[PDB]
Amino acid sequence: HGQVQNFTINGQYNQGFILDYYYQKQNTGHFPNVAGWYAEDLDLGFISPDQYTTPDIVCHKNAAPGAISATAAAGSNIVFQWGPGVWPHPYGPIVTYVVECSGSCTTVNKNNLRWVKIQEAGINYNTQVWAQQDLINQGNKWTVKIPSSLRPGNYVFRHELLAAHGASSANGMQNYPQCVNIAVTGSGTKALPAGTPATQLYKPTDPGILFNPYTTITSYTIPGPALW
Ligand SMILES: *[C@@H]1O[C@H](CO)[C@@H](O[C@@H]2O[C@H](CO)[C@@H](O)[C@H](O)[C@H]2NC(C)=O)[C@H](O)[C@H]1NC(C)=O
Ligand code: NI
Repeated sequence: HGQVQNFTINGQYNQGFILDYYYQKQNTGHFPNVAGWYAEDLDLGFISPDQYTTPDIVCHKNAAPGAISATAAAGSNIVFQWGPGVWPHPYGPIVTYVVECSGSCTTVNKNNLRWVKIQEAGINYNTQVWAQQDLINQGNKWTVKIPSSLRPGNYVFRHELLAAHGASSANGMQNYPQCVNIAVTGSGTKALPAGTPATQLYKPTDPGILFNPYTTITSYTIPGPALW
C-alpha cells in the first residue's frame, strides 16, 4: 500500500495526487490542480487480477486525469516518490508505460489510451532480490528515463508496482498503477507505436502473475508486453 505523492523531472519538484485531495473534494467540491491522476482507493490499495479487464486497471480506482500537465524534455529522468510511509512489499517487479493523448491529457478518455512499456525490472537471479526491495532501499524512489527518441506530444506515464508476496494463489498478485500527465518536448523524432490497451496488459494466469515467490527463482518472465 502506498501512492506516488510527488515526482521530480531532472531534479525539479512536481506535485502528485495525494489522498488529502480526495477528502478536500468530498468536503468542498474542489481540490488543487495537479499532474497526478485523481483516484479513489482510500487506503492506497491495489487492483487485483479479477480486475485486469476493467477500467480500474488503466490508472487505478475510478481514476480521472490530472487537471494540469507536467513537462519534460525527451531523455529526462523522472523519479517517482512513493509514500507517505516506507513501501511494505519487498517481493515483485516494477514496470512503467507511456501513452499519447489525442488533444490535452487533462480531458482524455482513459479507456482509449494505448500503452508502450518503457521500463521493467524484476529479480536479480544471483542475489534473489526484487526491484521492490531496491525501491525500499532507495527511499521509496524509482528512476525512469523518458526515451531520448520520443517525439514531442502530450503523454501519460503509468508507473506500476506488482507486489508478489501473494502471487502463488489465483487472484493473489497486487497491482499498484499510478498515472501522471507529462508532456514531452525536445529533439526526439520517433512516434510511439500502436501499444496495448491497459485491459490487455495482463491475464490472471500469466507466468509472472501467478508464480511462487518463496522458492529460488532462476528464470522469471516480467509481465506485460515487450520493452520499447
Ligand atoms: C513527496 O512525497 C513524499 C512521500 O510521501 C513525502 O515524504 C514524506 O513526508 C512526510 C512528512 O514530512 C514524512 O513523515 C514521511 O516520512 C515522508 N515519506 C517518505 C517515504 O519519504 C514528501 O513530504 C513529499 N514532498 C512534499 C514537498 O510534499
Ligand atoms: Ni500494500
